[PDB]
Amino acid sequence: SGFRKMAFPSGKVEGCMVQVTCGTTTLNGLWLDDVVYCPRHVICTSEDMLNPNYEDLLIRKSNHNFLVQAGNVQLRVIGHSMQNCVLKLKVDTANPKTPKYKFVRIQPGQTFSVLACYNGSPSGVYQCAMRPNFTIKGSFLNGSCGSVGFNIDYDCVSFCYMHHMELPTGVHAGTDLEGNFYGPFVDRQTAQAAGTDTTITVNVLAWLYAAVINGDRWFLNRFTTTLNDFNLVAMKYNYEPLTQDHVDILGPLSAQTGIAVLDMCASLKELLQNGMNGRTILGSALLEDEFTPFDVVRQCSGVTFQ
Amino acid sequence: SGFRKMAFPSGKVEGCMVQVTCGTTTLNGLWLDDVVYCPRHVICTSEDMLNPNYEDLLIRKSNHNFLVQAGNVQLRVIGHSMQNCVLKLKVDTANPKTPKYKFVRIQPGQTFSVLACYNGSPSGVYQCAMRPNFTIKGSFLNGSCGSVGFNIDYDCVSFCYMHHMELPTGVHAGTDLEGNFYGPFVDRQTAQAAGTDTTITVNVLAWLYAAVINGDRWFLNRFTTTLNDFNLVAMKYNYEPLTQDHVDILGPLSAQTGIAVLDMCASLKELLQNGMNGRTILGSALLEDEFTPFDVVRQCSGVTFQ
Ligand SMILES: *[C@H](O)[C@H](C[C@@H]1CCNC1=O)NC(=O)[C@H](CC(=C)C)NC(=O)[C@@H](NC(=O)OCc1ccccc1)C(C)C
Ligand SMILES: *[C@H](O)[C@H](C[C@@H]1CCNC1=O)NC(=O)[C@H](CC(=C)C)NC(=O)[C@@H](NC(=O)OCc1ccccc1)C(C)C
Repeated sequence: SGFRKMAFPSGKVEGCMVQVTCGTTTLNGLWLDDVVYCPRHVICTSEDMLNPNYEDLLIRKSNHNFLVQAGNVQLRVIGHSMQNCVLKLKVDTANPKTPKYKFVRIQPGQTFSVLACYNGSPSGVYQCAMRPNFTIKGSFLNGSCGSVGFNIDYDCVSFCYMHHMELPTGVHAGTDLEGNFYGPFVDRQTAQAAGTDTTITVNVLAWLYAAVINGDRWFLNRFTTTLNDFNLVAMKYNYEPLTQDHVDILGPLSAQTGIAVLDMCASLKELLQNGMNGRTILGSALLEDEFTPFDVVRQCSGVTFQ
Repeated sequence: SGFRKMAFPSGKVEGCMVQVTCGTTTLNGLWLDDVVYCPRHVICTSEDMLNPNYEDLLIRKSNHNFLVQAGNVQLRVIGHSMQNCVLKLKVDTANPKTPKYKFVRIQPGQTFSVLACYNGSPSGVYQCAMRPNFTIKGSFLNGSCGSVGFNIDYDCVSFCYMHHMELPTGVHAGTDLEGNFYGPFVDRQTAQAAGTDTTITVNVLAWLYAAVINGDRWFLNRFTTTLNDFNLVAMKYNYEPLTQDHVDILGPLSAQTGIAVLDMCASLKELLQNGMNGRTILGSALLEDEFTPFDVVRQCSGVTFQ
């Protein structure tokens, strides 16, 4: 037993990370087959950030401007193209460590692992969620751009995020691997606003089931509620609406623990209205919302990968 | 910015993980050079757990009893020996993915990354700390034994933990890689007791500095304290004593933020005596103690590895 915020093993992604340097900007790229993917703002100097024209900057670049570097070995760039907010650098060598992969776009409320990199070298791995406002609460310092987020499903890496920028509240914004931003953000350093966030209700319920599976039961009761009456409380506490689909998705956890979904909703209502009264749940004094129902099932049945 | 519980990239360890099956027990092993390391209780059936004699069981075993399996490839065991609570299986093939490594034993209060594995396949990676009572609060299901904990320092993997068992409070116990248990635990399934734990004071202070670096300042004050007066409060709240060595170790973080260590102690005193009053620090409503001063510096300066 136990419950931890657990990332996927990162080896498959480590073998794809390279360093991309152009001008005086250095950042990370993702090397799959004979293409290196990276944030297009690499073609920008410090005076460029404030109002850039990326098509302008890119026609003025040439292949030899891009210094791509895989560990020690130099990668010769033989072509370049822009796709939305990502740059695709064609190199003359296919990455022999290329995993089975897919480019997927995730939904707010879903989780993924981030491999934080600097100068093409991995620094650390952690888990997070795409927030309802399309930001992520990451840990990124300057030079981390081009680090990616991903999920793994047996042997296949589903890349879902590439890091581009930090917003004023210290949260982070980026694109899918087709270069399309998550949320209403642009890769310019003009004033931009994260937007009001909400708590991911279905994930909080999943985590309450994780707690019951692990022996925390003090928040349980036999009050029950209707879905409509629960959603009235959700709205008041800035939680998102729970749908019948969410209830269905929680079915297996409900079946495992013998606690009906609407009964767990009544527990969450009381926790919202009363607080935790100095107690903890899975070592937290807050209601945690960055574990999906899949994350709970995965961790409490021991699914593996390779 | 941001602050996450961040593990080391796990690729170097993934390439060492194998499956060890003997009798009807299956667990994980660590394949370095031509040796596979695994918990010696693999030589035990279910009736053996309750009072085993491992020297008895091991002389009755032979090499062909041990089924070692690296992904798909079969590893021929050519010798076996016991070292404390670990088994060393000599195989006829050296692991070509063997990293630079060391076997280190860590101190309570130190952190490491765990690569949780089942059937020799990595499932997830997470960070934790060795508790003052020599347990770890892990996430381990049945079949996870032989999973290892580690730190990485540039290219060198320092293995510090191998998983053996779960105690009744849902915490975990294991050995260093020389097979010596952390704490007063034995690999028998007789009743065993975790022992009263304490909070790792120096780590809490490190995390408060992480918070200031990241813009949480509401808990700061200009009350100050002496080391002796702080330790009187520590003892009352079941915190461990802060030493002058701990103060010295916090020096760089103190210098970076301009907050004297003893001033941060006065903040922690007020947090202990008053609570957090509905506020959070780095997204937690509890005082977090599983980040070392090194973990904070590493994450807030961006140190990498390969
Ligand atoms: C790429 O390595 C970095 C990563 C960034 C540095 C610190 N933490 C991070 O995640 N990305 C950038 O430097 C980008 C460049 C870009 C194309 C926008 N710039 C930023 O992240 C700045 N953010 C920003 O300009 O957001 C909009 C804004 C909001 C308020 C005032 C002005 C601009 C950030 C470094 C200030
Ligand atoms: C190896 O894969 C497992 C991992 C274990 C299973 C569930 N979570 C885990 O971490 N380890 C074991 O099965 C060991 C075997 C051993 C050599 C002791 N057994 C346990 O972990 C049991 N723990 C135990 O017996 O602790 C002492 C104790 C305490 C109270 C009453 C009886 C015994 C556990 C599965 C019950």
